[PDB]
Amino acid sequence: SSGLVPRGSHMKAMILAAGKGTRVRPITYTIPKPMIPILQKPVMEFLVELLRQHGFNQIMVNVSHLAHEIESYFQDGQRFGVEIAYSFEGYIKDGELVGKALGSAGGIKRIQDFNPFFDDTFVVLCGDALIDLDLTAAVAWHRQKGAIATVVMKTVPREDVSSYGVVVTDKSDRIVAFQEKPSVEEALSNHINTGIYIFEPEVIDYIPSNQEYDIGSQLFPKLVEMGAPFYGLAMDFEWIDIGKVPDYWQAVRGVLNGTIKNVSIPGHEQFPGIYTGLNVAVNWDKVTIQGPVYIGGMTKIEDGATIIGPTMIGPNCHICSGAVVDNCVIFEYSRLGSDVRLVDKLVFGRYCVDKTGTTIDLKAAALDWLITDSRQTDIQLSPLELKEMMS
Amino acid sequence: SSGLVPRGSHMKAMILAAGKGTRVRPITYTIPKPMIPILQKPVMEFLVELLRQHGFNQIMVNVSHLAHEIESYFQDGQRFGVEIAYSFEGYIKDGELVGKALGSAGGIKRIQDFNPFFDDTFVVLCGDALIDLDLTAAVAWHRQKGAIATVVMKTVPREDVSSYGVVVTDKSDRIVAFQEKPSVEEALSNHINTGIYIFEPEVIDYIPSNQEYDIGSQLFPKLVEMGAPFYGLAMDFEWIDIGKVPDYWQAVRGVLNGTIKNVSIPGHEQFPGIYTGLNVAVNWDKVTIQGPVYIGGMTKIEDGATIIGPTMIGPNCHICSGAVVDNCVIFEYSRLGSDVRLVDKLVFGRYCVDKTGTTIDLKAAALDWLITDSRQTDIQLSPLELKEMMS
Amino acid sequence: LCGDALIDLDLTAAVAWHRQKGAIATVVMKTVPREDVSSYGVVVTDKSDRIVAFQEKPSVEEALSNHINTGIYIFEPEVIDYIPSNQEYDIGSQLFPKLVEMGAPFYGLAMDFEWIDIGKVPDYWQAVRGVLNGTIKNVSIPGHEQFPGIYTGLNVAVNWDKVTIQGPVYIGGMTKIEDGATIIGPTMIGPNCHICSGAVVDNCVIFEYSRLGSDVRLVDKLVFGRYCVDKTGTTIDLKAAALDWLITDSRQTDIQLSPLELKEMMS
Repeated sequence: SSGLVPRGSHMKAMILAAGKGTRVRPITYTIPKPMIPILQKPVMEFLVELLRQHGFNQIMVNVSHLAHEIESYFQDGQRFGVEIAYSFEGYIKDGELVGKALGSAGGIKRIQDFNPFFDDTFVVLCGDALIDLDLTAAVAWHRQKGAIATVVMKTVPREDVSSYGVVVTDKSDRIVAFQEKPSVEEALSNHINTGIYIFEPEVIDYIPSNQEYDIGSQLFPKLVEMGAPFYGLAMDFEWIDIGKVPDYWQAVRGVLNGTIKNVSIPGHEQFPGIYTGLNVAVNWDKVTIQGPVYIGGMTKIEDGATIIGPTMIGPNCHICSGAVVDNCVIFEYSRLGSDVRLVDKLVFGRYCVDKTGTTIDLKAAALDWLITDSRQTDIQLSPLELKEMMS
Repeated sequence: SSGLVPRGSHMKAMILAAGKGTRVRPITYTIPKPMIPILQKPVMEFLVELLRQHGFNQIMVNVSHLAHEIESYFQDGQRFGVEIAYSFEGYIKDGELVGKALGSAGGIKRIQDFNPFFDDTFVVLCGDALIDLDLTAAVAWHRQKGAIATVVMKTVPREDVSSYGVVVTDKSDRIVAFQEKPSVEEALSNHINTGIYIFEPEVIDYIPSNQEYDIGSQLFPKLVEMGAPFYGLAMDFEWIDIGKVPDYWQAVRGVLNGTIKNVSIPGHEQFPGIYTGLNVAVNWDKVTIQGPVYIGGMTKIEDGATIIGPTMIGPNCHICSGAVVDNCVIFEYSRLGSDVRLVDKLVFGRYCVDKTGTTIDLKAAALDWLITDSRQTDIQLSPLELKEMMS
Repeated sequence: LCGDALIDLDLTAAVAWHRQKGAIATVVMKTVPREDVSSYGVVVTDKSDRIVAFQEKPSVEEALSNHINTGIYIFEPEVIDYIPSNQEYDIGSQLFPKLVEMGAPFYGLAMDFEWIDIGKVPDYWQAVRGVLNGTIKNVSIPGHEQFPGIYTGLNVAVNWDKVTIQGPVYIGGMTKIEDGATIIGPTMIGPNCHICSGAVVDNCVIFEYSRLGSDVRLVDKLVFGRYCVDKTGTTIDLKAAALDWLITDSRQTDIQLSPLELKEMMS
């Protein structure tokens, strides 16, 4: 036979996918911050398919919170045309698996300290925000300047500078100062850290071993003081940062409207703007469905229902008669009983979140006579009828 | 816009993937009988990619045991170029999700009774055995005879007729009698039911509603008595039936040998017959690795180890010094301590199964000083040293 | 001041020192040897005693001075403005860099004082022994001193003739030390313990409700309920190791037998 190159493509990369996702709770209780499905494709799949588009087919992934959800879906990565390995950040005690995140920078140090893996310029990018940057251009941009670290920057409005870490660059495009969540007047620029860095293997020396260590709050201050070739790139690119739960509610609708352009819509278009799954049990005559609406497969929409888009209704749902769905996001296995009117809501299993962040526990409020898991054979009846059953 | 055909391809199919998998325990405790990875690709992916090869892109899947493992990996099926919907077989009580399988035939009845979905010839096939049949040929075979149901048959040795249901056909290739697990002398033929049926929508009438109902023990006896066009096809095709746990141990090795031909091997070939994952921490000089061997990524093989193929070592493993792996299958996150010799064994998390079916609970035997989960930071020491720590 | 390290600094002195200096923030610093700069954050001050540079856990070559942040700060209510609301924010890694860059009256003081930083479990094992020895001076030892260096709790069932106790040792109340035991100080044995006959405790820290069976020799160990930690950080899970025939909770009425007797009961 032959012992060929292990070089493969030699363009390596790493997605950061170990975060708890506390800002997206209650969704991050059972699904990590990646793997959160935009309609059906997970957020991380967009990033992997983007790194493949740009030759970054040797992918490292660090995981901690809900690791099994990430490693089960991607695995080694044959089906995505890439190679994926996993660095688990934690340790076991009493048979149970405890998550112990090492930080954005510390997780990279564990990988190199385990075995020297990053040997040429590598892209690192948070796996909780889908992007469409032209990588083979930004990576080629810090090559002529010889940067040891490069932050790609998006321009946010003058008011939203208090949500991200601010990046200040001079006329050499060299980073000189940082600003974590400063006010509108306090901020010095309107260029934000998008969590999309391009590092040269040598930067991993400045990160200490056996320590939790963050990129923007520890490593990047470390790099500004020592005067390293720390540079910043910008310009327009699609950036969907799911910060809190309402931001995910906005993103799904945006794909249904078309204000998010590059994202595909599943199913086939049964009617203009109305995408159905497979075997949708619906009687189109006796229902009022107003696009754009996606209805997952094996979903039953009883006669006399009202669904007004942009609305996603996950697979295996049941929309009872006389229900009104107005501009909502419904996840899989949901049962909307008769005489319910959901407007600007996101239903996730047993949780009901509105557009402001308020989270309702449908089970702990006996409201599952109104919104329950569709898999119950007990047709759950209302306190009105609980009265008339005995009283 | 336009209201085009929902016909898409109109060749529909269904994988049966609701079984508990009791014959594959302890593997089926956390992974269903599908989704069981042959190296890295799951068994069900082979079937889906085969139905796509033959135009069956509208796929229905019934699930019950460990449903979330199936529906998380495939979802609607965009990435596999098909459409997939799920029929859940169970019902909830006390907030917990209970699996209530409806049978091989009963699960089909639930789908049609929910909403009429099967409208033209449909292929049904158990999702616990990878196959490579030329579908567009077998489906075209019962078309000229007008069969309402057709069983595809594999020829097993004269001795193994006691493991499957036997199919007896006359000279019209018409099925006349069945035989569930008969002895070598008792069996009338050596043609077995492979769980690969091709049915015409009309057969679903003979299945009763709101009833658990099996295909081979109830529906097929029903079809022989009433004298329906019940026919049988045969001829050579690759059929890997994972019956019990040792059969899965044999299959992984067979792919490593080459006695299973059509299955690919992950990683790239670092050395002839030695496939490594991504970032394998190994010192090839001071180890004795004998192909064929697959080593998942982020696996550490300490100096002085011995791995003799055909052996799979899952990702994120740790082979301590002085360990000897001889013809074994190792799953992800396993730690083989020093002075361990595994020969003809399958290690699955905390379980150690040999080639005969014996299952050892490594945790409940204090043997995790020898084989433990690789994620423990406590280097677990032996009863010899537990003595010398106090005594 | 961080509540994970006992101190004896005279506050009315350091607080009065930056009061006369007009500091908006003041770090109290201990002077460690030239080698220990890699364990704690180093503080660099000018001649005004103003902090000018920081160094988080640097080696001897990186470190410029030998003054470390001991986690004993004295703040003016104006420094709380520099901390953002509804945000996680650290003092030494974020607020103090914030103070050096913005050029605030940020000062650093250095005073001699006992500083016991309980970092990891071995540091607590070392600290308890140090209090028993006297290398930690300001801390008293409880109970009353029965013999020089031998402090007993209340109603300690021990027969002093038939035991080998070498001070300094503290024995919590309601602890029974059977005849023929060996306790070698500095050793703490918490209340309600049971030292079976023929046991040997050598320079260990024992917590409450502990039963040290016969034929045990603990040297440089810390026993806390069901965990056995040595002076290096190694932790043994006594429950998951069937070792409760040797070290168990003293409240067990079932006298736990050894693999020797478990054999000879059946086999």
